[PDB]
Amino acid sequence: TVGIWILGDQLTLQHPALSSRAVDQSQTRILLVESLEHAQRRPYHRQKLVLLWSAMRHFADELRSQGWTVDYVEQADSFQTAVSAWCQQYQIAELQVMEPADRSFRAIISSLELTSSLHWLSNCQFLWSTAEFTAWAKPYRQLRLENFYREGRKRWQVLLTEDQEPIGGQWNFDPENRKPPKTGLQPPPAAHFLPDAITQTVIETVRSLELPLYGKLEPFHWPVTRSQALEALDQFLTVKLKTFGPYQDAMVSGQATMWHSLIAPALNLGLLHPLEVIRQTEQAFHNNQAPIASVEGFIRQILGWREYMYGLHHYFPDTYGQSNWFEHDRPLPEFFWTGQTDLHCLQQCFQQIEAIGYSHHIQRLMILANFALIAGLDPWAVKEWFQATHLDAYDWVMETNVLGMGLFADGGKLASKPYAASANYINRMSNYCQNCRYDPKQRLGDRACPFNALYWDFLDRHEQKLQAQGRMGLILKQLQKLPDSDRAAIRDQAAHWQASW
Ligand SMILES: *N1=C2C(=O)[N]C(=O)N=C2N([C][C]([O])[C]([O])[C]([O])[C]OP([O])(=O)OP([O])(=O)O[C][C]2O[C](N3[C]=NC4=C3N=[C]N=C4[N])[C]([O])[C]2[O])C2=[C]C([C])=C([C])[C]=C21
Ligand SMILES: O=c1nc2n(C[C@@H](O)[C@H](O)[C@@H](O)CO)c3cc(O)ccc3cc-2c(=O)[nH]1
Ligand code: SF4
Repeated sequence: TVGIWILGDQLTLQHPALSSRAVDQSQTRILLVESLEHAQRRPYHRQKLVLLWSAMRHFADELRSQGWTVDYVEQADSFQTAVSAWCQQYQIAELQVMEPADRSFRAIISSLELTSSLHWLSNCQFLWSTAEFTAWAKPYRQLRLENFYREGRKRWQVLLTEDQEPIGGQWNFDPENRKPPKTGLQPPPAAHFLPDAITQTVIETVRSLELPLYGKLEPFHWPVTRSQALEALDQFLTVKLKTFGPYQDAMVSGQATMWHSLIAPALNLGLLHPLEVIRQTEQAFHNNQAPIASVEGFIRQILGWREYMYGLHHYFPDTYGQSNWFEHDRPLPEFFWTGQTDLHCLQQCFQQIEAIGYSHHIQRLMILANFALIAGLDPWAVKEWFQATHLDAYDWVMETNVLGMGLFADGGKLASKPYAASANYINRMSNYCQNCRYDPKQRLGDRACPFNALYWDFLDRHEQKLQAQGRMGLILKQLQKLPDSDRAAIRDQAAHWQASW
């Protein structure tokens, strides 16, 4: 008998084993396993475990409804235990497994001691294959997102005219997609879904776990099935896509979701495929649902950024997780876990992450990662915290986004420059500072925004290495205007916030 073991982020009906064994349906058995040892590796958001395990159970029933014999092992101790016993029990001869998106997971699988032999199949959940990405990247020492993205537009024939020119007269509309927030404008609402019976049962199961976990269990409103995921997507496309562009980087107090799609957790489980998402987004444009700038804007986040991160996770060395270019080693402040800070920008983020396991991109980069970079925090710790707390989190996307984009911990392999910034950025692109007890225009004293002393001490401390990269000339000239007495005072100020967190 052939076995297929399907993993919790591979919930796709186009799993390759399901396409090849489709003639051999009566001689195949499908396994899915929930592993408590796996969940114990991080203090996971309660909604992450709810989401993943409810999506798994729903997917298993979907597969049965199509004729497949599916054995589901609930709340197992270990993959070793569950998988070995199932293999033994059903005399499985060949265990087909799709290459995990998270490369560290491969070691787990291939270390299992099993009566079956292992037959690896290629991951075909993303647009670019690992081999294709590697071939594209190999010729260059320095990679660039923009070029990769254009190559994507061509290979998948995305938003092109009949003569192969980019629709709207240019490849990239991002310059237009950085307006600050407009006073009084109310975002449209997030898609919400009431848990069904399966989901409810998992909520109860998570509720009673003894593992240390994070954040609120309820209300859980996330899509857990393909059909809900498609609904979420369709609603984003018909309501929000029309203004995704303008306020892409905007942050507003009290507004957790804004004009974002919130499909990443569903995409990252396999319930949606990146191409389908892109094709629907184009169709939306050809149905007059949104301007091209927002249309292209959205697509670039999947065709570009998302593909890029998956590719780099497998292209980079497997030691990339230890990148620490700045030699930062400070522990996270407890406020990352409790949310108890009076830095309003941070508090707002932590509040929504606690409540729904989600912050939007510009929060992740310009509030959270930015803070972690200028505060000198251990990159591994930050990365782990993001991985525990966000419902779209996996190694492939979090190693790259945190260590590459947010923290420049790889020294600029992924990004052009550090995204570090003082309160000038946050006050301009948000309304958070208005409701804050700190002043974004002060640098010293008890009422100064701590971002200011930290950013300027950050520059001072790494002045030499930043100088040698040579993309921060203008910013470093600013540092260079500060006398040694002024930078001493900034350092004392930074030292004070660090001790007071
Ligand atoms: N950590 C994560 C993570 O765990 N999972 C994840 O999918 N993405 C992370 N990012 C990148 C983005 O911040 C994140 O995808 C968005 O916040 C997800 O929310 P939403 O509302 O689904 O996103 P959207 O509508 O604005 O965008 C549409 C889709 O585009 C993809 N996308 C966009 N930008 C991306 C990306 N995928 C990978 N990488 C990047 N940079 C999504 O699939 C989305 O559905 C992340 C970024 C940063 C800066 C940190 C520090 C940590 C994480
Ligand atoms: O097959 C499973 N996959 C689970 N996954 C996802 C797997 O696909 C695996 O973590 C990936 O590393 C493989 O790409 C989880 C991911 C999390 O972030 C948190 C908890 C889980 C739990 C499971 C699980 O119980 N079973
Ligand atoms: S003042 Fe500083 S801490 Fe307070 S909100 Fe603005 S940036 Fe965030």
